[PDB]
Amino acid sequence: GTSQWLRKTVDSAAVILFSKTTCPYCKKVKDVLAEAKIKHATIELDQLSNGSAIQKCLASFSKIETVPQMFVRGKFIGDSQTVLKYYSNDELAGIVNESKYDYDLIVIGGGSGGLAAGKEAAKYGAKTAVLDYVEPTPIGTTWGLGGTCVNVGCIPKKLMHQAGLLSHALEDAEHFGWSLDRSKISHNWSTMVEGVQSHIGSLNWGYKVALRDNQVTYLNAKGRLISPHEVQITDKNQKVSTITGNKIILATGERPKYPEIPGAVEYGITSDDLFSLPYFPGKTLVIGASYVALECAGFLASLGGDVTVMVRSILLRGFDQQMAEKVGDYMENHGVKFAKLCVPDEIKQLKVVDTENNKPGLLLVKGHYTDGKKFEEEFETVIFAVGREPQLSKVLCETVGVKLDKNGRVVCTDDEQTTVSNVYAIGDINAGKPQLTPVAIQAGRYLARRLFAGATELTDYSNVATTVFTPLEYGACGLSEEDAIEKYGDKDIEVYHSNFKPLEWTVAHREDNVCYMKLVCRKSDNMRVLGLHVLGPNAGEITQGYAVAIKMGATKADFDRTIGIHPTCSETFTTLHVTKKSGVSPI
Amino acid sequence: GTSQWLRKTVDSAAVILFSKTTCPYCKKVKDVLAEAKIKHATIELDQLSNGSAIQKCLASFSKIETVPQMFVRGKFIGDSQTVLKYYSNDELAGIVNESKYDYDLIVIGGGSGGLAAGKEAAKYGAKTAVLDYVEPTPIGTTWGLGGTCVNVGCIPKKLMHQAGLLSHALEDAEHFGWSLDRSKISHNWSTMVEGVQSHIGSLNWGYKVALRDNQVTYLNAKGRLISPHEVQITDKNQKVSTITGNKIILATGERPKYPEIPGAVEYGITSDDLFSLPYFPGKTLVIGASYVALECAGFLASLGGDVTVMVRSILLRGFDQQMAEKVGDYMENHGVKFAKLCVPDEIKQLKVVDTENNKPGLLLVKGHYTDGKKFEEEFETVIFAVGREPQLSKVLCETVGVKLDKNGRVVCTDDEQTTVSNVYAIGDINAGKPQLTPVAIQAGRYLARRLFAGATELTDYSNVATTVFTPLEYGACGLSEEDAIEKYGDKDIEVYHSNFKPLEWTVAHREDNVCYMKLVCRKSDNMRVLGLHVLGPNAGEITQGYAVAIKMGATKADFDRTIGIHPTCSETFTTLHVTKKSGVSPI
Ligand SMILES: Cc1cc2nc3c(=O)[nH]c(=O)nc-3n(C[C@H](O)[C@H](O)[C@H](O)COP(=O)(O)OP(=O)(O)OC[C@H]3O[C@@H](n4cnc5c(N)ncnc54)[C@H](O)[C@@H]3O)c2cc1C
Ligand SMILES: Cc1cc2nc3c(=O)[nH]c(=O)nc-3n(C[C@H](O)[C@H](O)[C@H](O)COP(=O)(O)OP(=O)(O)OC[C@H]3O[C@@H](n4cnc5c(N)ncnc54)[C@H](O)[C@@H]3O)c2cc1C
Repeated sequence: GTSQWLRKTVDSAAVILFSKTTCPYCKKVKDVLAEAKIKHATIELDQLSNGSAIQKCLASFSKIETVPQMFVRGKFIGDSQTVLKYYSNDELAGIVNESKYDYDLIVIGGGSGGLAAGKEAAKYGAKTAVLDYVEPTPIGTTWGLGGTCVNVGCIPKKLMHQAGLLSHALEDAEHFGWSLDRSKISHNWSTMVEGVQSHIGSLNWGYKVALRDNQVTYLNAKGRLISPHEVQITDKNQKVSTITGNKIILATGERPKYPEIPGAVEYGITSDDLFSLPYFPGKTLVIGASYVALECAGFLASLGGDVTVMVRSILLRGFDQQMAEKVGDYMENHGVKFAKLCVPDEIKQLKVVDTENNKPGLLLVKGHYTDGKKFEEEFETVIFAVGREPQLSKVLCETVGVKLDKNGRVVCTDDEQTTVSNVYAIGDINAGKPQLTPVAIQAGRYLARRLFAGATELTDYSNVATTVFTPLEYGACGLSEEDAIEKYGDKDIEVYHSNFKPLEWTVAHREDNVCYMKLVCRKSDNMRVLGLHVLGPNAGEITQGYAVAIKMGATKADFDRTIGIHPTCSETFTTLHVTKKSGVSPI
Repeated sequence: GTSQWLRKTVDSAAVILFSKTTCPYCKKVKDVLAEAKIKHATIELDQLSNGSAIQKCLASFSKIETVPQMFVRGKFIGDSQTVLKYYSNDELAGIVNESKYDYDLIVIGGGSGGLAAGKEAAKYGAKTAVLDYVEPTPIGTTWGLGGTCVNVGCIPKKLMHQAGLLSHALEDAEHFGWSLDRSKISHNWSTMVEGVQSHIGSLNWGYKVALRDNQVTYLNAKGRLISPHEVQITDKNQKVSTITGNKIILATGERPKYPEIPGAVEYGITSDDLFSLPYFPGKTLVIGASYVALECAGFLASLGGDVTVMVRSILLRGFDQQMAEKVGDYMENHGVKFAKLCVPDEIKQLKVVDTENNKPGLLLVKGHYTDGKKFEEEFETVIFAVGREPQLSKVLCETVGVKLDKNGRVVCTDDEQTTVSNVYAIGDINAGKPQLTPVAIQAGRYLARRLFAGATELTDYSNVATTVFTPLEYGACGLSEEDAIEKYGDKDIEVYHSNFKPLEWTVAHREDNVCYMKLVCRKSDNMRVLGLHVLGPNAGEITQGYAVAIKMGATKADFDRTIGIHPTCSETFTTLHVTKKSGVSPI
């Protein structure tokens, strides 16, 4: 029980000190290590319920039961007199750096998960390398350190969403008494992109500085795992070499897919290209119906674009479909066109992009609906958002022995371990996990603590809240209504719902009865809240706090007994009373 | 136990049906009452754990143990055959309307609490009257039905706050690529006020329609409780009459105080006057430091005003004082001036308000600091925000026997009962309770259900969340840091905190390290979250959801195990790690 925890902690930690808060001899070692700038984990036995049991088991590794005890890479190094002997003899540095591998930890991938894992590991004295390489898109687009979210994901996406939201703010300002001539207002795409990219650049730079300041080795190199402990790296001069590592974290993420049709790769673009595009896309076709497709279509329309979304079947597959339809209805009522039950067959080039005068080209898109009928229309830009895929070398991962699933993602235990015992996987390539930035970050940080600081806490992947940053935002935590009904049966599900109107929308003359929220509850479990859903402004800020309560097992009664904050949109969750079964209107 | 619950329910309900969901004879009575449009409460005994015990005790009131049983104002009226005998004989209407008093419920006051209580009571067949009268301010300002929040409180305040926030949005829009000439943009106060007042008018109208549609008698009359069951009303022709009621709810609220100095009443105004003021206040002095003082000063400055706040001692007394200082620092850095440790002595008139050309007057304010030094400066408008007070006739409430405290507020039990057994008090006049609109609404609705539908649930007044809508908003739920330390001692309090920067502020070039959040936790109680505090945009939307988790007893570990939504401000609450005791910088 505790002896198997101690065994795992001793074997895996790079540099660890077993201590007690009140222990002058422990402080002597702590001060020596701090003066030597030797980073390490510290476990204060007096603060653990099984502290006394741990102190006894330590003798199985050191032949002593006292504190302090210092370990390096699985080996007891000494008590205080011994550590200080190494110190005063200029021997300690060599002792604590001795290793069978080049690194304690090699992270392949410098994105959300990998940077979090590598920084956290270094905190405990793990000798750490982070590898990051950004393979250029088909048109040649590349970017700096930080991964998908920082460079071509959440960060630029939400900044362009804000630019789009500011359009409504300009409209609203007049109703609130501001005098501005909107005949004269227009949007400049390249000025926005320059501001977005300046911020991204500050993040690229910040991550580099952070790795330096934590003594992490950053290699701008492509990595390949060729055996359980061997990573082959290729640098930008195409020099190939091998580095070894005790633990390996795979954190390589995904990249956009293209449909297998003529012209897609040559003439279309993806979200990878959009966020640094030097020209305004112009009349744009977005192919796909994911949150990325709808988010990008949404802000392009708000920035003055002529935008069409081509939808194969449904919107936001995997999300609550009542909410998805309300998201789409708002977009269609606010300037976004939809080509329904339609797929593309080929992209034909009519004009080449004019890179010197910074203007888009022109394309002919041919496709068809499922009545067999044809689709044919011209667009300046075609954006594919038809899913993302991992890029793992299946033949290579096989020969190392890392098991992948149908889709090319890594099959992991609940502590992120692959089928190779020293190799772990985090983030978007971890099969079955929500593909979100804070998930990758929590997984990587928590994994690093287990590996190098004796922690036991696992990442909890259930009831992870999300927000779709469409023109009217959609936040959710927990089950869709249809998923709850499938699990438990319609007679065991109660749904409370209401429309609402933000107070800000009254003077602005925006819509009554578009914003909407519901709670999906389980009758036979004290009206447990299984899922929360809100369509409205600032939906991510609304949703976040409730995710804590849902993780704690909130019931409808817990929402009712809480008092609202007035005036807010969120307070409507504390006074819901109309049930769907009652048939009463939610207006 | 259950017999005393039944006794109380039978005695207090106006019209109540004891039933079981599966009971054709109950449905026969239900359909008759619905066809007769007789409103009533219904208790389905099969849905109560003590249902069988209740069914037996009913024989103590009716001599029968079966369902259905119908009661009116404490008297068993009959089983199904009997009710249907009354129906087919055109006798039922007279039966269910027979009463010793004119009304089952008289509500004195038509604001947040009173309207909620009166509407909810009528739902269960209580014959209900709501009295509302708005005594004019010293300069003659009056308004319609709905109370303080609707007319001169949360609603207009937050709409003018939004007008102020739109100023920053105009500035931000340029950085996000919008081209607008801000040399040419200005704000028109009267256009804003017209829009705000149009919305308020729609609310006045809506409440009137709602009372009509619920068959509540609305009297625009001043009410006085002259004996436990007698309310003297004075209508707008000054006709005096008396109405009687079984239960009385006092819900009369508060009005602004004036300092006892020469010129205050004659020449200054309060928040009652501000929200319909026909002229822009101009150069304004706000006397006071409450949330009302700072909210009003904040939006007046953002709308182009020259604004000074005169502070006797501290800001936001009763709120967390670290947060209060951060609120004030932001205001002082964004255009609001403060006269510190200063009080007024007299207001002198230099120019009369020009009502015909809609322009303010001019005033001379004389005051002093606590070094004895003098204050003397001219202002166009002087707004007092030095607290609010109940307006109850202490001599009258005494002779009826309703006990008041030091401050003139009503001393109530935990079920809102006064010292007179049929008289209750809700909202701002209920001593010791948080003076907020959703508190008054919950108290009134929950009271109405206990009185007329057999409910037992009490209003929970603990950990009620709040938000101060200053230019940078401040949301809070639970204890201030200083209150937690006083209760439990510094060694038992841990505070986790962080600065943050909204992503929206990056491209807009707004401040690093002004937005701020902290969690005040109790070490010896599993790091229980005692108080949550956030300074930032949309602070009310951020805070609300956490209030559910805090009511459920959230710990720091419950916050940590929850995954953030990215990118949001709120997600920072899920990754806090810097403690104040550590001394580490929260930047
Ligand atoms: C348009 C878009 C919008 C999004 N919006 C949100 C949002 O709003 N909120 C949210 O939570 N999530 C959002 N996401 C998802 C979020 O971006 C991902 O969940 C997150 O980036 C995954 O983190 P990761 O560490 O697994 O992978 P990544 O961030 O993709 O990092 C992987 C890194 O490893 C590099 N790499 C790949 N192979 C190698 C190799 N052999 N050697 C070295 N380096 C390699 C990759 O080039 C990359 O830099 C969005 C995604 C997209 C595409
Ligand atoms: C500037 C300001 C801003 C505020 N902002 C917020 C906020 O943002 N969020 C929040 O939760 N709270 C806010 N409040 C507080 C909120 O307005 C009060 O908590 C709420 O209005 C109290 O409700 P009530 O029913 O007790 O009293 P009221 O709403 O004041 O209603 C009492 C009614 O009874 C009338 N009346 C008085 N005497 C009689 C009589 N003898 N006969 C008949 N009628 C009578 C009164 O004129 C009034 O109409 C604010 C208050 C102010 C002044």
